[PDB]
Amino acid sequence: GGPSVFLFPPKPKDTLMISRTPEVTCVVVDVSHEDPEVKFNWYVDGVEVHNAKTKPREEQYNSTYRVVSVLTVLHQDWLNGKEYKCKVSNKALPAPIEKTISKAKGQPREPQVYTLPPSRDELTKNQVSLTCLVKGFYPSDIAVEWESNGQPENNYKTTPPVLDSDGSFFLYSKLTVDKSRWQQGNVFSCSVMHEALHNHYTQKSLS
Amino acid sequence: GGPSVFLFPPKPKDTLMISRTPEVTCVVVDVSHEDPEVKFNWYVDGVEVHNAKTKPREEQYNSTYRVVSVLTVLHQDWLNGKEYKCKVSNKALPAPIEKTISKAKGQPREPQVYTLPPSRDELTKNQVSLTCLVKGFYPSDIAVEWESNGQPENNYKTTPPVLDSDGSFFLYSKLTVDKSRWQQGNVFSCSVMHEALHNHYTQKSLSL
Repeated sequence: GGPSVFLFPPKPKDTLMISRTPEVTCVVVDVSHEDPEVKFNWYVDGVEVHNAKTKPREEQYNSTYRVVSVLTVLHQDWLNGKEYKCKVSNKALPAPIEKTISKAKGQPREPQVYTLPPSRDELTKNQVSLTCLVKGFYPSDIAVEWESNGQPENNYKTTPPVLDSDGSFFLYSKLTVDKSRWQQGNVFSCSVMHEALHNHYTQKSLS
Repeated sequence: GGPSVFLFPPKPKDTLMISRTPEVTCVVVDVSHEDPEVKFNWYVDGVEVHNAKTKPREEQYNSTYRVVSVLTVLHQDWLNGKEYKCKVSNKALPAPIEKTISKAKGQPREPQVYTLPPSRDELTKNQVSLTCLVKGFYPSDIAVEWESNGQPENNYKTTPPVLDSDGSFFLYSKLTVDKSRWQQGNVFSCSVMHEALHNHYTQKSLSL
């Protein structure tokens, strides 16, 4: 039994902001302590490229090693659905393992965002749930946050995007807060970054 | 050179329904075309057992073989945290590879269920979204459905369960329907099956 390879798309946030640096990540696990050297090759649309950085192998913690390589990407390339391929070679393995990823091809569809106040029954408990629904969007690259009066709240969790039946995606973000904060009528807002949005941004306020 | 072994827990839906057949699945990858024969042993709490079925080895794109073995389980056994152990033997490996799994243990915590009507803005569109939130539950095995006046609606989708920050889980289910249906005040209901619930069931109704 050999090693394994994962390939992570850039952070959705990073591709949508000029100032961020969108990167693709080749990740390699189960690396022979005996043979801990690893060859990374990178292909952007079949053409090989050489600007990838390689990260200090951290012990994967049971004689095995975790080896990560990072390629920066061009925003527009990734947006254009450029196909990114990482190839891993090692002494402890038959043919080098190859994985490709890409911004999934198809119709960009702007998401619609809806905010949902707590159930009448949550009012019982000292902490309540404010729900943000985001739906009808394609492709699934996306980023949701929460803030109130300019400031981020971060006691929120957001679900992974989901294939709806009309071929588009949706997900929800839930933000948990003290009953009080809401009873006041503080105004919270759900904010969404996605390509098919104008300026890649929208935000929707709450109650 | 080598093969590998994965062990998958039954489908959450299967354990919670009497009529379904909850199974555990030993999966074996990277199998020598030269030596493609594989011995499966099964242990439910140290005691070996013999009712497992074995699935036609399907080839793989890279020529290698994928071999799967399936054990049915007893709902109550799985619920009680019975430890299930698969042992795989093959010529192409020294000591047989062994994996154990078991229903994740921790405080079973009963879920609370909250239903949420569409946003005032959905009322624009001809179809609207009725949201069922289900949270604070552990373990994550769970099943959510929708029905109205006795009958299932199935134009719904449910999100995968999610680690909340208090170490418990939650998810949401979204049911999509024609504005009208809702404007009438048809009563819809979200129903949830989960162990930590009394009779493993609860349902919560929806709106004016």
